Amino acid sequence: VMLNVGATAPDFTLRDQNQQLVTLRGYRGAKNVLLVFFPLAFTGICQGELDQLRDHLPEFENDDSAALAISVGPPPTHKIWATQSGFTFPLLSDFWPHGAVSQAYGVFNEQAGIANRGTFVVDRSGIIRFAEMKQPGEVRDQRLWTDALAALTA
Amino acid sequence: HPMVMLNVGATAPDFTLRDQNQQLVTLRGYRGAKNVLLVFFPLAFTGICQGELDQLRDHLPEFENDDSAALAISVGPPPTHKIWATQSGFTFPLLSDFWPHGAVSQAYGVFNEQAGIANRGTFVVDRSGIIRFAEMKQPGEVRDQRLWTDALAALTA
Repeated sequence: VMLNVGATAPDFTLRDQNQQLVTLRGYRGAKNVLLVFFPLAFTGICQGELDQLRDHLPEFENDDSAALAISVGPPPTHKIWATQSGFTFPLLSDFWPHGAVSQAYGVFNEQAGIANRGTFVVDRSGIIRFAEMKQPGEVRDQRLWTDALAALTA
Repeated sequence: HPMVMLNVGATAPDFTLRDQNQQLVTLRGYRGAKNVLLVFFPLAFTGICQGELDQLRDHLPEFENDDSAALAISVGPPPTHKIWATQSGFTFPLLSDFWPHGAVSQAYGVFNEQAGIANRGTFVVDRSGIIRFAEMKQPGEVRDQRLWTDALAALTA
């Protein structure tokens, strides 16, 4: 069961693609955080979604906002994918324990062992203000993400 | 799961895993036909693993022939192994010990519980399914492939 708007966003500490520790708590009081769970690196739909994030990165990484992509892949997988795709935003590894953060947000697929396509906006207080989960074959709409982020500044 | 690395004399645990093209590969399928080299590696796209599998690729005829087969195994899913294999020119099977995470690695006693990856374990399984060679190096150490071909050569015919 996916966490809803109004819930406290579970805290986490995860390695990014360069093996550096990134914590959700660190953004508190400073930026609104977009969390983009994705199932697997090197797949077509995931490529398309993170490409859109890359293409509009200034709307997601700025003085008001940050964006974190999260999947069960380990850092080396995310590093190569990021380098080859030109992703400069953090890709975080929910790798070991496998899918623990995804489970805490209620967006883990127990059967396949991957995160579903869940998206959250966490405000400066650590409260979830936006929550979506998409069905297969559909691509998430990035205009919703920027709109939700814009609504939490002005 | 065993508490230590499986050693020579043990039955090699059977497994069925997806290779980089999502095809099922089973250890049992080689029984009575070929000696099987099992190369556990921690992570795709890392320098040491690149070097080790490059060396395997460069000497592939000594590992894939009438007497021998070689399988590389790691916790990565097939799409990860597919891209790595295509870009590295690996034509041998890379198998996904992905979900359940590290289950086969644990059955061989070569799983690193702390990091959640396979250690650099290597086995030779003979035509009867018995382990005849067993080593375990840590993710920061490099293995000697001369030992692999030596062990395979000793089991021919």
